[PDB]
Amino acid sequence: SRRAKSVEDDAEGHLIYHVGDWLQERYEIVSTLGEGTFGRVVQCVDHRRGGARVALKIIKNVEKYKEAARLEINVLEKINEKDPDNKNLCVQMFDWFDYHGHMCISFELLGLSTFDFLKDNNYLPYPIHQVRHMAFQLCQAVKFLHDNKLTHTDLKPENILFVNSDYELTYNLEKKRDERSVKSTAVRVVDFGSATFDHEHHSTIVSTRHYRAPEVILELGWSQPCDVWSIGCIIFEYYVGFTLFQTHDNREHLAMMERILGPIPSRMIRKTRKQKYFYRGRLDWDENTSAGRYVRENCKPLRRYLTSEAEEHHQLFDLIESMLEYEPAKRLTLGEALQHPFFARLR
Ligand SMILES: CNc1nc(NCc2ncccn2)c2c(-c3ccc4ncccc4c3)c[nH]c2n1
Repeated sequence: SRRAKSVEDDAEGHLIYHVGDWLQERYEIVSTLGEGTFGRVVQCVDHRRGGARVALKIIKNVEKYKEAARLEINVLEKINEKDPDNKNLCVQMFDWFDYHGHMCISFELLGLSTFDFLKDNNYLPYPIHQVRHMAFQLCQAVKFLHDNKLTHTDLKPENILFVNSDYELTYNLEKKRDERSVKSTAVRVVDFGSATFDHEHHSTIVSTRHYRAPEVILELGWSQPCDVWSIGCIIFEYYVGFTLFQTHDNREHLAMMERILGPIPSRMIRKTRKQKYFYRGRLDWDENTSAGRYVRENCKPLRRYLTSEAEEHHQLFDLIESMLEYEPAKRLTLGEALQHPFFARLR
């Protein structure tokens, strides 16, 4: 899979390595599990612990991503300190080191992302019982971070991995097709390179677009509650199998929000420094442009996404709504979220 795509695709910063290579006379590379902006994640055998398998994030040699990693490490240090028993539901770091100039970090081996599984299943949504379990663990995992003055900032299905993504095959007679279904819905949360402590500096722009919260877009300053926005977007995505906010433009994104959730409140509209997006207390957006038609055509009021009318489904959307409250101050906290009716069945 490590084919050069272009003349611009030199091994720029990329570590030169081949399967079989040994790192620090300990870690033998077996496969490449993924790629990213930061570099690569490979599967390794830990020969110093009886051949257990691990995942090894290997960072490019570029100063931008080196610093991100430094921050990722020290967060994970802080995390293993506050919970040496590793029941938190965030991923577990084991080790970290330099090799040939590139930083490496050693995590427990997990399965595919909730995204990947979903994509590999033709976006066939998760059944509600699994949505509940995944949502629960997601909220637990992040509550933990919030309790310790942390915000993740970049939650999304790519950063929520299954412990074990082994799956049962069930053909559908009722609808004619193949349909997977994961055995164990246990998950863990990964990627702490962007995660931020309350006292540290806050980057102006923070989540992955589709999961980004209005306070961020409007540059009103953010903190713990923007994680919750993202979580709501994720939980929605799990229920219907596609992204709530499929756009790449702030104005359009704000439009979609309005269409889906109702109008943006005025406090936010006066108090933002991004006044280009508004006019006389409303979003400066024409619904009859082709953009305007696209928005109205391809998304709709939140509750029109409900399939069944069973009580448990209504509890889900109660939860989602509360999580997608426009004002961070009023938006549901994860404490409050874990107590919600929807989750009563667990605890
Ligand atoms: C399939 N087994 C597995 N895979 C993993 N990574 C899959 C992957 N990562 C990045 C890009 C593409 N694919 C991991 C990680 C880990 C650590 C850091 C991360 N940082 C940002 C994004 C994801 C990350 C995943 C921990 N345990 C794992 N087990």
